[PDB]
Order: sequence, then structure tokens, then C-alpha cells
Amino acid sequence: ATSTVTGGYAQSDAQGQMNKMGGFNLKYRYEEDNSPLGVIGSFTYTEKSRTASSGDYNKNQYYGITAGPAYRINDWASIYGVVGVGYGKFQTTEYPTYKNDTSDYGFSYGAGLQFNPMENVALDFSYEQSRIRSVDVGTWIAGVGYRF
Repeated sequence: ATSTVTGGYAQSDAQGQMNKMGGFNLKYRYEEDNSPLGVIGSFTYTEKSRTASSGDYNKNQYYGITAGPAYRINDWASIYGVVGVGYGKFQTTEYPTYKNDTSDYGFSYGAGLQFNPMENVALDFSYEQSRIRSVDVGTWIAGVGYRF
């Protein structure tokens, strides 16, 4: 078997891709004892706030669980479709309105991409998109790290 040890930074941004909201990442899955079959785990954690001069004071955190396998077509690369849900319950934490009416989910989906590994280097990507009504969310995650 193998364990592809990856992690890195992510930007979950919504309503207009402009927001550094990430924290850390770790991806860690097991590989099969016959086929070249792996599994691919996204985990996101958002713990950034964004001042400038307006008052975007990012309350709450997101939590986002997306999953799928990874398998080769013949023997070039291993990529697959991955699917999940994203839950965040934010609030405007400046203007005299506080939490308005927040609470919804979005079914995150996209593809999970995994690169040709090394003996101490891995390169893993997820790109997940969700919608809430008429606000898109996009989240990319870098999985850089090792493999053994």
C-alpha cells in the first residue's frame, strides 16, 4: 500500500472570488491490496478574517466534507469525480443587523486530482464548488507534502 501525506492552504471564497478564507489542510487515505485503487479525502478549515477599511469581520467557520475514490484509466494519471456538502453559518459583525437569516448547505462537487507521487513528495488538488440560492462558493485546496 501507500500513504500520500498532503496538506497546505485553501481559499474558500464566495459571491465573487476575492477572499482568503483558509486555515490548514490535511488529506490522508489508504490504498488497495490488489488494484491501483486509492481514496481521496478533502478536509477544509477556514480561520482567516479580512480587514482593509470596510469591516468584513468573518464570524463562524465553514466545515466541508467531500469524498470519492481515485483510480487510473490505464496507466497515465488517476483523477475522479468527488462529492460532498459545505456548511457555514456566517454573520455581518459590524453593521447594526448582526446575524440576519443565515443557515443553509450546498452540495459541493467537482473532481479530485492526484499527481504522480514521489518517495518524499506529493501533489494533490481539490477544487469544489457549491451554491446557496444565488451565491456561488468556490474552494480550491493545495495538498503538498510527502508520500510513503
